[PDB]
Amino acid sequence: GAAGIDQYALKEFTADFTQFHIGDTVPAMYLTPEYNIKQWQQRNLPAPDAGSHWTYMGGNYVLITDTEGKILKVYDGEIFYHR
Repeated sequence: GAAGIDQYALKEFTADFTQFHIGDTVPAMYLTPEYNIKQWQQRNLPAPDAGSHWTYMGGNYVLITDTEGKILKVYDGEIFYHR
């Protein structure tokens, strides 16, 4: 198996009474920097796309473009406790 981060890599979920997939868009409620985890290097998480940030959604970390908020990537929250 993998023993890294791919084990926490989803493809899709529901939060906020909204279903999403790789390539959905978030609402503007999560474009705000109030959820922007710039603090991703002191984590197992991968480096963001070149115009996006990691966002704590409903117990999952989504990557959203600051210029669209396409759901570039999604990981589960459990990657936060991983070592």
